[PDB]
This record gives sequence, structure tokens and C-alpha cells, in this order.
Amino acid sequence: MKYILVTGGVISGVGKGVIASSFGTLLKSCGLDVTSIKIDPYINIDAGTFSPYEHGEVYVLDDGAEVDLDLGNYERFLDVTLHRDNNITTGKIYKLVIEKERTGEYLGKTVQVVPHITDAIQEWVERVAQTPVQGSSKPQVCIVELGGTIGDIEGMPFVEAFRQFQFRVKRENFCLAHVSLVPLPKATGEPKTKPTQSSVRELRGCGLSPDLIVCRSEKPIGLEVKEKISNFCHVGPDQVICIHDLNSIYHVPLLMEQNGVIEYLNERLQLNIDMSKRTKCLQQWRDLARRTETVRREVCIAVVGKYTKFTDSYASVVKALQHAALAVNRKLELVFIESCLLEEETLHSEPSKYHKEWQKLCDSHGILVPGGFGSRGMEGKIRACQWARENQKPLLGICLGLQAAVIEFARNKLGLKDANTTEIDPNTANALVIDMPEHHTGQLGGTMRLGKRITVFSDGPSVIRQLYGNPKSVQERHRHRYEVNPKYVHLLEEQGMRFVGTDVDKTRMEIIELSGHPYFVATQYHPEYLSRPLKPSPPFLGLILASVDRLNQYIQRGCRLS
Amino acid sequence: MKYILVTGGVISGVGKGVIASSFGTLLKSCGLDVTSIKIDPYINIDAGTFSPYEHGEVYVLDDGAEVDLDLGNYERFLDVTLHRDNNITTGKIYKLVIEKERTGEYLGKTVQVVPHITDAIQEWVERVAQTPVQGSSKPQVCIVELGGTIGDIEGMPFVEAFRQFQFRVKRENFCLAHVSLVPLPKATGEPKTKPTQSSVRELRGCGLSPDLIVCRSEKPIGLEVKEKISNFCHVGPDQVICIHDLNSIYHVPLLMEQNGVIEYLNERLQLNIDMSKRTKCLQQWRDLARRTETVRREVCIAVVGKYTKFTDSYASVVKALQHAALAVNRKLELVFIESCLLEEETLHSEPSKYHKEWQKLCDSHGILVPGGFGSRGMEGKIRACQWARENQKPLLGICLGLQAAVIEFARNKLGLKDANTTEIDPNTANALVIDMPEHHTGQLGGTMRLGKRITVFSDGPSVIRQLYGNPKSVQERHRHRYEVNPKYVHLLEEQGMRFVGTDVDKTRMEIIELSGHPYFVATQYHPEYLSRPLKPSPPFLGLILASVDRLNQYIQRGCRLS
Amino acid sequence: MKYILVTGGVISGVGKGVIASSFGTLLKSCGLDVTSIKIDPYINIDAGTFSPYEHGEVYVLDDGAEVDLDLGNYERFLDVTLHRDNNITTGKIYKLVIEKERTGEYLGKTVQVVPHITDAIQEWVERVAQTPVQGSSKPQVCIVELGGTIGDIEGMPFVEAFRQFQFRVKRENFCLAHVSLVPLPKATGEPKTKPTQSSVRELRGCGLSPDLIVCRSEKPIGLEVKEKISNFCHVGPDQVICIHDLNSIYHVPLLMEQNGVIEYLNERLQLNIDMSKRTKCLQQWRDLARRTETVRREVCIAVVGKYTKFTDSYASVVKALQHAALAVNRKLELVFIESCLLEEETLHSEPSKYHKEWQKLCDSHGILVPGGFGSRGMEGKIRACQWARENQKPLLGICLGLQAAVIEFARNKLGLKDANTTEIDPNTANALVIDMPEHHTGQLGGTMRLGKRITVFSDGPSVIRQLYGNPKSVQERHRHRYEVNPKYVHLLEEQGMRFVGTDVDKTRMEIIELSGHPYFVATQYHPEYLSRPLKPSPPFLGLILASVDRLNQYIQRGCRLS
Repeated sequence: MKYILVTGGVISGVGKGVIASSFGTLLKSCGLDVTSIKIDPYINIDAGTFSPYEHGEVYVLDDGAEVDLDLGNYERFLDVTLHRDNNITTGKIYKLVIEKERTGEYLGKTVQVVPHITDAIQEWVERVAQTPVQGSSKPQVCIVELGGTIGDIEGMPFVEAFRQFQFRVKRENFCLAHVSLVPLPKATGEPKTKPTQSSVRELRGCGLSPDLIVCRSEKPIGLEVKEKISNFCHVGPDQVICIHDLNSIYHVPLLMEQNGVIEYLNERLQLNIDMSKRTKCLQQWRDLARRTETVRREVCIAVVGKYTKFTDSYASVVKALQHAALAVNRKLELVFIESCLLEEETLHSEPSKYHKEWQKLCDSHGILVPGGFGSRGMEGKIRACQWARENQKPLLGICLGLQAAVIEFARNKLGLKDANTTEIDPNTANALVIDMPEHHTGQLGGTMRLGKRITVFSDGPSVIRQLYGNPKSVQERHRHRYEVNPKYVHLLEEQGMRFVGTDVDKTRMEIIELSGHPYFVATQYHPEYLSRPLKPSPPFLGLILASVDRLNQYIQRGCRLS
Repeated sequence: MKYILVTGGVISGVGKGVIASSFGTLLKSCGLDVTSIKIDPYINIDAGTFSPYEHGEVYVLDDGAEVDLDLGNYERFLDVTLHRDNNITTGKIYKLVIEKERTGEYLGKTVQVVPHITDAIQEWVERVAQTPVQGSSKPQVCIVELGGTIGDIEGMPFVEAFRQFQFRVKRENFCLAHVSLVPLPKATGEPKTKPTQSSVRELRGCGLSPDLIVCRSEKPIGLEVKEKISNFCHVGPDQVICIHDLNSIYHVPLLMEQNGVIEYLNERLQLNIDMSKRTKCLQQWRDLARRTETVRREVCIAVVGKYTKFTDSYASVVKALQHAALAVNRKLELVFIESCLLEEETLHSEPSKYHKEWQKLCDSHGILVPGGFGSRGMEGKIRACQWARENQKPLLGICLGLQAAVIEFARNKLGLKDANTTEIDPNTANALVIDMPEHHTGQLGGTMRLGKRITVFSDGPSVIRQLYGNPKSVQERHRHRYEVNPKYVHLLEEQGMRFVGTDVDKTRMEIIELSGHPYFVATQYHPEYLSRPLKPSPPFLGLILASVDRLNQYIQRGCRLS
Repeated sequence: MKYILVTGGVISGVGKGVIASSFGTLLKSCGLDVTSIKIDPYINIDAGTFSPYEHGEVYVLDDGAEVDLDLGNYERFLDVTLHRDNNITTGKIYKLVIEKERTGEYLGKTVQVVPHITDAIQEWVERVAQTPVQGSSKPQVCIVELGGTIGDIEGMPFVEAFRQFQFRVKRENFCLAHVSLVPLPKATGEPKTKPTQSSVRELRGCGLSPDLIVCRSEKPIGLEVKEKISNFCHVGPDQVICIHDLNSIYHVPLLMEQNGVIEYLNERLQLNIDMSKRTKCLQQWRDLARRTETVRREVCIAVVGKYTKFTDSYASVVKALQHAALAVNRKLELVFIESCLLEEETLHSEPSKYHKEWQKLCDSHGILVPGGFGSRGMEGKIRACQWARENQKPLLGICLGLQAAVIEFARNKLGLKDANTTEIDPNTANALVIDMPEHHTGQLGGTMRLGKRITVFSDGPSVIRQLYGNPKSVQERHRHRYEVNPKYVHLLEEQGMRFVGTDVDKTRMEIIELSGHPYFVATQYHPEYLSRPLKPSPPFLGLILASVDRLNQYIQRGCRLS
């Protein structure tokens, strides 16, 4: 009955995840439940023949196949999940449009775009309307998000389809909101916005009328430009949104309580409201926002990524791990260490940017594991993990590192030099980890080792099992394609390399652990994406607790501002 | 409070006057009163530097200055008149926009076009809203017509001005209606309309939404195309207007009583209605529509225009004179006689289009007088009037004929050959009628002899005075610039050329009459534009009555449909 | 024969004067001569009903009426001048379009826009083509500039007019160049330009094709973005312009000698070239660019403007005075002192921003005079000039200060308190300077005291006469409307207030001087706009020379890098 469109950004990787998540948690705090349906105006699936990481962070956060790139913050913030019917893209629609015109359902008539293409989208909205997730019956408000890009060639049938749902019902069910970025000059200083007056012309040229106010800034600007957008849109002057988002999420609820937008949408669509303190419950967000800005540590933590700019390997990783680190009242400092310029391409050229890198990882405490993009780095990732183990520095369990962990262990404890990289040129004789697809049920042939798999542990007392209340079968997902051979693990059992985690067939060693080390965590799944604010992650939380064991801090405050 | 826009046509002179007159007489028959405000998207007044007649029929039907071109049918059908504030055009607006920006009323702020042009049109609508004509107090419905062309570059601020009055009030006060012509190809046969789907794209490209149904045809089409426009406009299939207008006005009320549009607009805007037989009174129009198609005569009537196609010299003249001819139950057959190719350009070249035109006027009963377009005809118009007077045939009083009537009278009764055309080369010595402007009050300098002037007759018993109930001072308007000299009328008084009509100064002989002729009418005003359906015109009605004197026809019928 | 369009900016006051001046001095250094024709897409003249200064710097630099806002740098850099046929705007064209359609030259035909508007612009270009300035015969290259804004509503006929001159001649006579600003990110760092890809769509949507490369930056960016624009425009990759303009003019010729654009336009249009060192003469600009960055002083110079941001009262004043100050090898530091918050609106509110202003003007050396905007400051301008005279600090001759100079002189030397501000409320009895227009020839009625007037001095030995080689009649222009009464100057002759400069009638005292002061300059004309690089200005140059008298510096260098 209720359909509110959500406009993201113009490029996948700018910051549209925090904007769309603000409107989703509004109705969740008032006692209602909604969904999350998006659309990618591209070509096909991003997780197909494209690189695993370059522009979009593709993972497997609670899904049996492939995901999008901006669906990790919805499950962590809201109480909903994502399935296989949520990654709607242009490639998935074309799989059935060509099939329906070839089988024979409309007498084989030659169509164009109307009323067929605009009506085909109606089947994708009315089907996910009464089918939410495992946590609600039927959501009354069904919002539709718009990610990726906006305004292109395929943008014509999108406008003709939005007016169909509006002309059939009343005017109190839709609120159009486009997008208008606010540029910053370098010579003057007056916030003269340009995309604002240009976005109105595009809406009037297709049959739309803007009603809401869209803006994006970083600091509270003056009131001399708030009346400029009101006359250009013929809206209310006291309804201008002045969002000053920087790089977090607590810069949004503090604004709705000052302008006056929490009560405007209630009487606009005639919906219920559970009033208590201020429309929606705010005490849940104030306890996590004020307490966050009261901790500090400035500890040297050297991490390894891929490049030097803002990549897509930690866009949603550094945000989820920060909320779960508030139980220890410690702050971690993230640096930028590129693994490409570290091998022979730096020592043989200029040793200027080579000596300064080792002076920040030896005196650190937590060293992470990067990944691997074809043949763009394989020697520097080996020397980065063996040096931390010899200098009694603990490590964490990061995926895409099991291929290099078995190389440094066979050369230091034994002396197997033939065992090298097997994911580039499989030609060595001591290839421990090779490429073997799934030969069981479900997936047949050369597929990928992922999906809804049951992970069963083997031992008991450890560091990644006692935090779950002593379980027995935890549901975890993976994202890899290489498996360990059960015939080449003969030298791993006669040493101190136990296995505190196996599979349901007792063949694949997905979890490995080295005895004697004070804190050694290594597995295959990704516990960083499951970093809930109410449930800390196994690896990164256990390292800080087992460092200083400072638990007498909560009894020192005693609520000063009570 | 009520504002309904009226869309004319795409060219001045296609038949947009009969369409706009249908919506005007709808509320007049229900007991209400409205106005008529139009706007031309052209340059300025057509009667300024352009030719007096070529594309727009310019007259002086109840006005003290210049008129438009489509204001004659409104005064004859409805009970309202037109003044000097009704010929609104783009040239009149520019006379004050340049003046206000040069003097200094808005601090001289340099702007673009908004919000100055959109607010300037508001002063032209809210001022003529409560100021109707001499016949009502305050009209509740104030409609605004749109003549000339549609879909021009200058039409951009017109779209932003129509939505301003709608967004401030409720949705039950405006009904958008564009235009969509229906062409009929001579190759296929299916009425596939093209401007219908093209007009919807233009409304969506500016910010409008069509709600009504606009169509234009000349024959009842099938029902297979009635549902084609409904799905393209999201309207009701039972509200499609299928008008089959031919060339009159009675082809409109016969359709509203079959589809169902006389009661749709009543509940749409919440207005009053005086029900009696069928919403509005229809017995007044049925007595003039069925009775018209029951008379016949096929009498040879010769008229003179200018060209052979549909010009602008008789567009609104042949329609008003036909309704007033129903009292005698006689039909007049109109032909096409061109006065251009009749002089030495045809007799010396190919004598084919000359001797044929004279075969339809020697035995006719009503011979009219054309006009004058610079130097495109001056000899053929002289031999056309003197030939009918010698063969005892009656004539009519048409303007632009006093310059040629004094030439044939001085050569036949006397022998003044020097007296020739004075409006082309004023070099003759016997120039009777010359160019003399008004030297009295009101108009100063070289102006035009027109305006609200008082015409006082001189004699009594005649043919153009006894029909007005023996008056004494009738208000008539003229449209000329040449006057008769009071010093060169010495030979007109010593013969049988009396004057049964003078002016208020007893100097200008505007009405002349030749004694001895059975029916000779000649004046300067235009009685054809004042041909009311309840008051026949002086000249053309007195010719048929004095022809056969058949008055025993009304006693033969006796109301058959009783 | 040659017509090259020049694209300015998107707002009148961003920095389009230095960009258009670079292409003008290119052909002047090769032995050719060009002109300077611009067009304002606004309403009319800014100096008409709008404020005299707010967004555009309006002056009188060699003109007998009103000027534009970006015509002062052309006369100072190039060897051409400006007249009355150079300030072409949209208001000047409409003065004759309405007149030609009302008189009657094209038979009064009702037209629309073409082919009339596109052909009317041809008369403004072909007339100024063979009529340059007083310094050349006939310029072979006739460039047309485009100031103000670009791309709006009136920009449609401008596109149809540019292609008319191109389709009639060869393709080697025009070079299209639009505009595309390069934005700077605030989070990432990659210079991703957005208006570049958007400007190509606008040119392709009207009938144009971009061929040149337009860019604007401030620092040498990387080469990773130079190949991004080449593929979007299908041009040469080695022809991308990377201008790093900051705030001067010497940041342009140093780039043309590195990329390769000085020889590309020579063979593109087939023109002559006087080769000597590098196409055009460069030794003239290198002597003024290297020597400028080798002087320093950092002297406290307190100036008074109007606001706190970049206004239009010193945009072209601080640039011309800096080049003429290189003869003394001294650098002047300009500050920002607002005259609005200095009167009773600051001492009665908060004295925080009041005490810090007096601590920078008492220890300074050169105090300027601001102006006057109605009633937005009149008391602070009086106390700012009387304090510098008592503290033996010299002043300069700035206009819009003669009304306040006579107030402080009558209260300190005598005691006339009734003499106050006359430009606001003319009700006092001792009104010395009132508003009296020109009552002589040329200007009649209430006009403005400006134009080509002859200024004749009276005395001989002074500080603003000996620098012109002892003249006798210098041609200077003014820009004011208030005149001095010859009957109220009785107390100025009996003291030490001589007049070293009068007019041609010996009535108007345009130049005043106070005896006894070491350096007191006061007049009415504007010598700052005439600050040529080869001829220093009278007032600001004489203050530095008469300060320390340091002339033995040229004999200390001796050309080290010879």
C-alpha cells in the first residue's frame, strides 16, 4: 500500500549506504517492519566475470550464492536479512524477457516498451510486497531503493513505471526525492549548489515533480542558502534538510530532532506512531553515540590492503568492527600499507619507500592478511606473516591467506622450498592446496566453494568457540574456491598443528591452529561481516582482552552525568 | 475562483472559433455568466504594420480601436461584448515590461525571467476576473482562451504560470485540455491518429498531465479507436469525445446528449445547475437547427472576395448572415468570383477566367462590393457595380465602395473622365474622395476614421431606417480612412442623389442613396457583423422581402410536430 | 575573414578576464592586431537602475558613457581601446528590433525568430569587423568574446548564429571551445571532472562539435586524467591544456612553451608568423615575471573596502597598481577592513571587533578612501581620514571622498557642526557639495557628471603634475554626480587649502590640496584604472618615493645571471 522510493548516488562507492539506512531504521524504531529492494542499472551480475574486488565489495553475508555490494549494513542495522530475490539487476530481468517472447504467451506479437516493459516491473514489486523475511508477517510499507547510477539511457522506462503506481492510488502514498550534490568552491566560499537547479529540469522533462528536499554537506552552513532551494522547488522553507555527515552514522538522528521531519511524514501518509519520548525510541542510539566519542588509545596497528586510495576491500569492514570494539574501550588506528610495492619491484628500484614500512609493522600488535588479485602480489604476503610469528606477535583469522600460511610453515619448521604459489601457475610437486570444486550434491561441476554449509567443530577449549556459549554446530558461509588435499596433510598431524574445526565429512580442514603460539587464529570464513553491535567478533575481540586484561574500568566511572 | 483554459488551434484560420464558442454557451444556458479572455502568441497587433486583410479578419464589431480576429462569434452567440482590454497579445505586454525595468520599481535588480514574468501574467488575470461586461456583476467562472498557435519557444513560461494557480487551490478547479488533430490518409483507411501520442510527450516534457479528451473529426468513426486514446491518457473509455464538425455550429449540441459530458463537469467542479429538461435549455437551439435544414431555393447569388481559396474577408460574414435569412425561408448559393484576374491581365493574356465570371451575376439578385489591396485591382471593380445598376438590379451597402461608386456615377450621368482612383495616385484634379484624417477631439493628426461615433440620419422613409422601429440616433462603427469633401458635392445635390444619413456635424456624407432606383443601399459602416439571429440586417433582408413579397408561407405549415 | 569565439565563465566575477586576455595578446606579439567584441546575456546595462557596485566593477576607463565590467584589462594589456559600440548587450539589441517592426521595413509580416534574429546579429559583427580602434587599419582576425553566463534560455539563437558563418566558408576559420570546470574532491583525491562529460552532451544536442580542449586548475595534476578527456572528445592526446592559474597573469605563457599550442593554431588557419626566438616575442613578459617574484617588504598598509568577501570594488584595481609598483621594488600588503561594522553598530553591541581595527591603521602608512552605498556607512568614513592627517600620515587621492573631506576640515580647523552628509538627507544649511547636474552643452537635464572632459590645471610645482613631463591639459574622466558650489568656498581660500587643478570654466574645484601637509593628494578622477605597466600612477607611486628615497638599489645588483 505504501511505496517510497530511495535515491542513492551516482557512483557505486561514494556513501549512499548511510543515507538509505537512515530511512530504514525510522519505521523500525516506531514498531513497524519494512524490507529492502534495490536495482542495479548496469549490464548483468557484478559477481560474474568481473574481478572479485575493484569497485564493489562482494561478499556472502547470509546468502547461498552471490550478493550485491551495499547489503551488509542493512542486516547489521535493521532486523531483516537478504536472500536470492533481493539482488535485482538488469541482467536478471533479461533472463526471462527473452524466454517469454520465445516460448509463446502473447501470441508472438512484436512489442516495443509499453505496455510490456513498464508492466514487467510490476511483477517484481507486488511479489516481494507480501513476502518479507523470517521475522515478520506482512510489511505495510514497501520501500524500493535505487543504487548504482541514476539518469542514463535505461532511465526512460523507470519514469513511466513510477507514475503507474501513483495515478491509481491517492497522493498520500508517494514522496519523490531525487539527488543533488553540493559542490565546494576553491576560490570564493559561498555554497552555490549547481546540481540542484539541474535536477529539477530533468524531472520536469519526463513527467515528475519534486516534493522533498535532498542535500548533502559536512558542516552546518549558514541560513543564506536555505531559502534558495525553497523558491526553486516551491516547497516549505522550514523543511530544508542540512545534513552534515562526515564518515559515521550518528550524524543523522541528531538533525531530525532539530528541523522537524519525524512528525511530517506521520501525518503525510496517515500512519501509526508509538510515542514515548520523541516519536521513535532514541535512547538506544544515544548510548552508542556518546560512549563512542569517549574512548582513545592510539595504538600502532599495521594493516595490509591492496592499493593506497579508498578501495572496496574494507569499506564495510572497518565500520562493523569499530562498534564491537566498544566493550574494551580501546581505539585501533588503521594505516595504509600497499602489498604491491614491497617485493622485488621496490628494493631493486628505490629503497626509499621500503625501510619505512618495516618500522611500523614490527612494533605493532595486530597484523591482518590481505588477499590476492591474479599475479599482482605473492612474495610480500609471505614475509609479512612469518615475521610476526617469530616476534611473538599474535595474528587474526582472515580469509584468502590459507595458501600462503602453508608455505612459510613448511620452510621454517621443515624446509620444503618446492611448495610455492599454486593459484597462479600450478606446476609444483608439493602442491598442498589446489583448485577442487564441489563433487557432492547441490553444485555439480566446476563451481565455487560457498553456500549454506554446516560447520562442525572438533575440539572444545579454544579462543573462537568459547565466545558462542559452547556451541556444537554454527552456520557459517565461505567465499573461496581452493580446497586442502586430505592426502598432503601428513606433516601437519605429526607436529603442533591441530585442527579445532572441520566439516561434516571430516575431510576439509577449514580451521587450523598452531600450538605453542599465545594467540593464533586462522580459518576460512569471514567473521568481520558478522560483527554485530550486540555480539562482538571472535578474533579481533579476543586479542585485546588477552593483551592487558583490563576489566576494572567499568567500576571507576559510576555514571558521572546521572 | 474557477479558471478553465481553452485550447484553440495551430494556425489562425482553421476553425478554432466554433470549438471555443461551444464551451462558452454551456454555462450561459444554465443561468450563469462568464467572460472571454484570449492571448495571441504572435508578435503584436495584426492591424498595425501588416496588411488589413490576408490571414486574420480584422473588423470593428463594437470597439473603439483595433480588434483581434476571432471576437465576432463570441458577441453574437453569447451575451457579452469585447473592449480594449480583451485583445491581449505579446506586443501589449512588452510595452510595460521595458518601462518598469527602466524607471525603477523593484530596485533595478537584474534577473532572468522568473519570478517576474510568471507573476506579471497574474496581474492580467486577477484584474479581468471581477470586471466583466455591461450585463453582469461578477462572473464566478473566468475562462482563459488560447488562440493563434500552440507549441512555440515563447510557450515555456506559459506552462509554469498555469501550474501556479493550480498548486495553490484544490484539484477541482482546473482541467487540462491540449490539442490532437486526427488526419485521414487517402491510402489506407484506419483512423490512426498521430498527434495524439505526440501531444502527451510534450506535456510530460514540461511538467503537465492530460486529464480531458480532445479530438476533431468530420464523420462518425468506429469504436475500435475510442479505447486507443483512453489507455494512452489513463482516462475513462466512456468519456471520449467524437465530434464530427462540418462547417456550422449545430453539430456540437447533438453529441453532448449522447456521450455524457453535460453532467460530468457539474460534479467535477461543484457548481450549481438549473435543471428543467436536460441540464441546460436546449429548446432554444433545436428551433434554429432543424428549421434551418428545411429550406431551399438555390438562387444565383454572386459575391466578390479577393482570391479563390478560403481568405479572411468573409470567414465571419457568411455565417452571421445565414442565420438572419431564416425569416424568409430562402437559401442563398455562394460562389467564388475573383476581381484580380479580370482587368487587362486576363483580357490581353488568355480570355478564359473573365467571360465565365460574368455568367453568374447578370441575373443575380444580390451583388456585393469587395475592397482594395493597394494596387491589385482598380478597373474591374468599377465595371462590376455600374453593370448591375443599368439592368435594374438592386445592390447592397458594403464598405470600401464609396471610392468607386462616385466614378461610375460621374461618367454615366455626366462625363467626368478625369475623376479616377484617388487611393493609389492622388494627382487628378477631380479628386472627390481624398485622404483626410480626424481634425476634431479625441484623435489628433493622421489617424484612422473609426471609433465610437454617433450617426444621425436626415430623412425618414427609406429601407435602412424603418427596420429599427423609426429611430433617431443609432450607434454604428466604421473602418476606413478616406472622407468625402464637402466642396466637391455640388453635382450630387442638383441630381437625384439624396443623403438619407449624415453625421453630427452635417459635413461627412457617410450614407448616400440614388433616387429612381427600386432598391439602392450604400453606406460606410458594416451591418453584416451585427447580423444577430434575433435582429436581421437592414440591407440583405430588405432585398428578399421586396423581391416576391411571399408572406403566406407561415400559415401553410401550422406546426406539423405538434 | 577569421572569427574565433571566446568562452568566458558561468558567473560575472569568477576570473574570465585573465583567460580571455591570453588569446588576445597572442596575435599582438606576432605582429598582428585584433579587436575585442563581447556580449552580455543579461537584461541591459548594469549601471542603469541597478546599484553602481555590487557584482560588476563599473568604471569609466576611456569612455564617454557607461561601460561593462571586464574591459579594463584589455586596454592595459593590449594596445586597443573601448568605445560606445563595445558594450553590446541584450537590451541594446531590443532597442531597434521593436522600432523596425513598428515603423515598417519588411512589410510588417508576422514572423517568429528565424531568419530574422540570426540575421540581425550579422549586422553587429560585419560592422565592427573593418572598424577597429585608433591604432590599426583593418584587423584580419575578428574574435568575439562571450561574457556573463552561458547556456540558458536565450542561448538557442546564439547556436544557430555561430554555425551560419561556418557553413558558408571553409573549416579552417573556426575553432569551437566551450567551458568545463574541474571540481576538486574533499574525501578521495582523484580529479574526476563532471562538467566535461556534461558539456559534450549539450553541444551534440544543438548541432555543434567540440574540437579544442578547455580546462582550469591551480596545480600541475597527474597524467592519469589527460587521456580521459581525449577519448571523450576524440581529439589529440598531446593537445590537452593543463593551466595552473592561481591569481596572476604570468601562469599562462609558461605553459604554451611546454605542451605545443603556439604552432598548432598557425597551420590550422594558415596565418603569418614573425619568428625570432619562439614564435612570438617572450622577452617582454619574462622581464616582468621573474623580477616581480624577487621583491618583498611586508609593510602594514590598512585599506578600507566595503564587505569582507571578494567584492567588485577592487577586482581590477589591485592588479594594475601592483605592476606599476615594481620600479621601487616594494611590496604592499592589503588587508580587509569593513567600514559598515565600525560606527555605532559595533561599540554599542560588542567591542571585540572594534579595538583590533584601530591597532592596524594607526601604525600604517597608506590609508585609502572607500565609497558610499546609500546609507550603509557615513560616520566611520569621517573618523578614518581625520586621524591619519593628525598623525602625520599621508593619504591618497580616491574618488567618492570629497563629500567627507570637507566635513572633517570644517570641524577641526573651524567648527561647522551643521555641515553633515548631503548625499543622504539634503536638509542642512551649510551644504557645501550638493547634487547639481550638467547645465552646459551635450548633457541636458538631470544627467551624470562624466564624459570626455578637458581638465586644465592651475598651479605648477606639485606631486600629481611633475610626473607627466610638465603638461598643460590632460584628458581625464570622472564618475560622480555631486558638484562643489562656487559660493560656499569662501572659507577654503582664506586658509591653506589651495586648488592645483580646476576645469575649463574655473568654477568646479575638482582637485584640492591642503598646504602644510607633507603629502596630501585629493581629486575626483580615478588614476588607478590608468595604471599602465610603462607609466606609474601619480598618487600611490609618489608616496613610496618620498618615504625613504632609496634609489641606490639598481647599482647593487649588476645582473648576476647575465
